[PDB]
Amino acid sequence: SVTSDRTYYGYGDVSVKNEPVNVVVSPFSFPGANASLSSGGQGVFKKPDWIRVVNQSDVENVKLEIDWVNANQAANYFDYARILVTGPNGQVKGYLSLQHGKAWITLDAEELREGAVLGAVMYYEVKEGVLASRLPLVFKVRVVETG
Amino acid sequence: WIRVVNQSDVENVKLEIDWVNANQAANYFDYARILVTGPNGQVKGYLSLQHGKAWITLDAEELREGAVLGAVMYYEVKEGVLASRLPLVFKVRVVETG
Amino acid sequence: SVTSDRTYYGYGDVSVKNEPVNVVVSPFSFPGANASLSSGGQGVFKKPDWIRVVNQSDVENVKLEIDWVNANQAANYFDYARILVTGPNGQVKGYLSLQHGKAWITLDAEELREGAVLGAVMYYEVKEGVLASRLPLVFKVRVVETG
Amino acid sequence: QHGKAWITLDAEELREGAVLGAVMYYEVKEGVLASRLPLVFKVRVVETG
Ligand SMILES: [Ca+2]
Ligand SMILES: [Ca+2]
Ligand SMILES: [Ca+2]
Ligand SMILES: [Ca+2]
Ligand SMILES: [Ca+2]
Ligand SMILES: [Ca+2]
Ligand SMILES: [Ca+2]
Ligand SMILES: [Ca+2]
Ligand SMILES: [Ca+2]
Repeated sequence: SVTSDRTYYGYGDVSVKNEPVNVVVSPFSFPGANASLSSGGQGVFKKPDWIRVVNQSDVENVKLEIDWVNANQAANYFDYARILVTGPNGQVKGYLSLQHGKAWITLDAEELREGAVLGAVMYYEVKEGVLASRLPLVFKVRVVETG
Repeated sequence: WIRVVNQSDVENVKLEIDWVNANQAANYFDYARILVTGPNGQVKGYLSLQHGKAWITLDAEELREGAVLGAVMYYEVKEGVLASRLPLVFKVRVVETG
Repeated sequence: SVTSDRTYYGYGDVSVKNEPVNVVVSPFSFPGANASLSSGGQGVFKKPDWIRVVNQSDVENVKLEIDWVNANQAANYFDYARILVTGPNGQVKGYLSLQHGKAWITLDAEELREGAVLGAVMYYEVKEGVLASRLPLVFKVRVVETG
Repeated sequence: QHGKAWITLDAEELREGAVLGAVMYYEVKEGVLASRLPLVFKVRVVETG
């Protein structure tokens, strides 16, 4: 007697909670301790553990764009400064300077699955006679493409 | 995921599976491909954000063993989107039975 | 009674996880230890194990483009500097200098399948009277074509 | 580019159990890194007898 409207349903939900990556920063105070940086000096500064990239259990491929924003200010203080981002396990995937300001370090399934540390190695020459204190160095980490 | 239980007489079933909120999930996903893992290994249905209709049909051998329809979903989340408990709703129409 | 829509399906997935190559760097500190580099001096410096190229189990053909970016800076310090990339197993596939800046070292199925080490041999003459410390030397490794 | 196949089986090939394997020749575009990419092929039975 009834003419059934023949429609039954099924459903499900998808939970996207976190962002793919956590860029834990441990900043560097490069004149260091028990050391000394003088005006006009030239040298190298090394920090083994600077940016730790922590991924979630699914993320396997990450493309990071590292960018130096205040480089035009440090141009008035340094004469050459070369930052090498000591990548995952000995590889060096990034190089920033006062002129070439963008890096594109990319990590894949082997480098993430062991804990990705990005140290810094800085080659510096202080412009002649410049005396400063607690100069800032700020790098923008953009996650451009993850998978 | 979808268990189709028939009565003792029904032998031929034509189901129209339809994804209604796909135009909403288009704002969240970049590609999403649902494969309706059919009765006993066959895959009779494929839905995506563009092609929205499936026509999975079961016959006398597949019903007489208990028809399970699993789902296999291939997904890529749009860049940077963070959500919680998003709904996915599929309309099951029985178009023709025999 | 039913008019079957005659379409069945088959499927599969392809997993591209890693990048073809890992350029493990072990940098060189060429004045070395128990040695000495003087101003105006002339000589040779050798490092047997400098860039180790580690491939995955499938990659067999690799074309690397080695490029010296800060050569125009070292031109103000050196008068001639010639880097020979001591290739896989005695072959020397690369030669960089202050003028000719690009190398195209390419490894094939025999050289990869034994562990590809790329040492450096540097022939140098320091410009007259120049005194420096911890000068940087940075080479860009581009993987142009793998197979 | 050429996306359609028309494989047809006759009385000898069916009567022994028809398996259809796949052999794939591939070159991955330069630098692309993916995971669990889908490959979906539509099987239409156009004419049976
Ligand atoms: Ca977070
Ligand atoms: Ca993505
Ligand atoms: Ca009946
Ligand atoms: Ca009917
Ligand atoms: Ca890698
Ligand atoms: Ca060879
Ligand atoms: Ca290739
Ligand atoms: Ca027929
Ligand atoms: Ca017949």
